[PDB]
Amino acid sequence: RRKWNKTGHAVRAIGRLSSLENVYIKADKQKNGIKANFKIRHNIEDGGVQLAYHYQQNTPIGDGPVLLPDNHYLSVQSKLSKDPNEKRDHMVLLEFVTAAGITLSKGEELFTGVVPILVELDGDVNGHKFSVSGEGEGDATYGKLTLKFICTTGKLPVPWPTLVTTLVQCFSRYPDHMKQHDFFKSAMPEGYIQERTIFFKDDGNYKTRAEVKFEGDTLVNRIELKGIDFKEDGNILGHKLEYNTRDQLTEEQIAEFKEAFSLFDKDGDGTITTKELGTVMRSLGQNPTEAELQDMINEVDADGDGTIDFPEFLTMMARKMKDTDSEEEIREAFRVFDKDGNGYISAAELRHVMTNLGEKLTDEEVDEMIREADIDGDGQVNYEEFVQMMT
Ligand SMILES: [Ca+2]
Ligand SMILES: [Ca+2]
Ligand SMILES: [Ca+2]
Ligand SMILES: [Ca+2]
Repeated sequence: RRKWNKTGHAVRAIGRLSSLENVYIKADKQKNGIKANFKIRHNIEDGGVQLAYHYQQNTPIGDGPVLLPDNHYLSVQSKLSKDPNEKRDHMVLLEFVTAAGITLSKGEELFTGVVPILVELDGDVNGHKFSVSGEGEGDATYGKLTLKFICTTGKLPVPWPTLVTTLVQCFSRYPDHMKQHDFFKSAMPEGYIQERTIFFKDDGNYKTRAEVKFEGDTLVNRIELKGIDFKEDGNILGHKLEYNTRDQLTEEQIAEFKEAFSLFDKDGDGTITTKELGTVMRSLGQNPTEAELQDMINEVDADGDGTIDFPEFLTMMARKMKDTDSEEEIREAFRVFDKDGNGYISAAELRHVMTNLGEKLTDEEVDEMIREADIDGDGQVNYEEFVQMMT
């Protein structure tokens, strides 16, 4: 009955494969560097997302030859926590970062063991000034960082999660077949300039400039930050963003993802191919190209084999649940059922979905599905009811 989940999760899975959530890197030959772009989703404490669109560029500080990558991405897992004995405004951060996106150097040497890190930031957002110091270490063998940041000026005037991207991609793990694409370590020890502009949707933007390089045996990130046009009661200056990661692999949740996974893996081999992804998408009335199938897959394909295997699927859904979708995204999902776009999923509409999905349900079982979802009782599922169902 609560079999909204399987179908909900499959639609949600296609949504993930359809989005662009990683950190995309491209060569910037004119600068002998790289450029990057990506999106960050910040949960709003009471529901919703604050999106932050990043544009990035990096040039080497030295003249030594450096590595210019083919296009690829980094994939980041962050967990933010608090130190229970710390009385200052602070953030504990634990991060894992792995390169992927390409299918199957001398500075790299400096990163084979544990390397100490110092971070220093001065900022100014809407005239509100502040500093942050951070210290910890980096273990590139595993793409790992552990760091503790302190707001050295008192209360931080923006939420800590908005600073995470600004506060050392040289610590990411490149897999063996991609080592030639690691611009970040190749620029070391003398390092690189990293610049960004970061747009918070419906709000202000940050401009950052940082110098990242070895000082002694320590990897140091020194940063200036300027934010303008922030709304005094927006999510940023109003402090309306969640701090807590919310990282809850709830095991009955894993079992829910397995169920969705099986809708796609119809031969039961524990991997999803383009054939299989295509089949599910046509059933739902899309018509992706062979190339789009390869790109969708490549977006979550950690090993580069061209397929989404089961662990890669759990990792992707994990992230899809930790982050909040935008209205546009929840609407697009809704439309997968709302075939005529009137605002209402009718009994007939849900039938057409479930039937085309190969799901063997009766006009009686379909009726039960509506009832489970139909709060207001009109015999249909409207937008809000859909949202409640999907939570
Ligand atoms: Ca399969
Ligand atoms: Ca794979
Ligand atoms: Ca409809
Ligand atoms: Ca209703």
